Amino acid sequence: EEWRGEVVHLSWSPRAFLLKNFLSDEECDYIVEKARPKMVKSSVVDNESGKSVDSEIRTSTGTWFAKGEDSVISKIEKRVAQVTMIPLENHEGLQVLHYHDGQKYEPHYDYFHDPVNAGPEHGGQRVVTMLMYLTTVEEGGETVLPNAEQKVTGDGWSECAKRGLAVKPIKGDALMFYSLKPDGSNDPASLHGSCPTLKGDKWSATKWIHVAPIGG
Ligand SMILES: O=C(O)c1ccnc(C(=O)O)c1
Ligand SMILES: [Zn+2]
Ligand SMILES: [Zn+2]
Repeated sequence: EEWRGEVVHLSWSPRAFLLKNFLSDEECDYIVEKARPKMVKSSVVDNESGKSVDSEIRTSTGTWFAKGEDSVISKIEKRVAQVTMIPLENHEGLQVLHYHDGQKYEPHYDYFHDPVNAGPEHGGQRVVTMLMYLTTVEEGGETVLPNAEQKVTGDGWSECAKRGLAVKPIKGDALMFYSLKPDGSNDPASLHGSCPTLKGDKWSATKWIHVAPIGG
């Protein structure tokens, strides 16, 4: 339910907020261990040939959990609803990803479902995304926002990260960022990616949250 913790304001363009210690270590491990045997390489069906091929855009492995999948996930899902102030009926289920060994997600918008996403196709417009880091990544793996106002600088950031505002994955933290402005218009500043993971293993769980109930 209701969560009490440190929020770091990252940006107004796009609106981005870092929720410190949003998940416990135990919850992070639970999701990773539940997801692990289910992970498959990110793939899309190539239109021309009509064949399944590895995505060149999201090169992680991936899976999904249904909203309300089980009790432990359900609890987190209610917490996500509380901090975003948007009811559960508008939330997709968890998208779990694992990147390592150079794997990335090229910058894109979360405005709509993408064929690369594991799980069902949900029509509808996302307003907000929550990205929950399930592991701490030693090198690379930053979530980068290239159209943000203030780029990150200095040693300790991957070259990819220095192309925008960037967030280092730290176990238990969650990045909340808005794809739409408060008036429902698109925010082009919400372009975001996952910089290649260079050392370690990046596990993340994404919650995509719509302006209106999913389906139903
Ligand atoms: O894992 C990430 O950092 C990331 C970056 C951009 N997009 C997503 C997503 O799942 O939408 C996840
Ligand atoms: Zn995204
Ligand atoms: Zn690995």
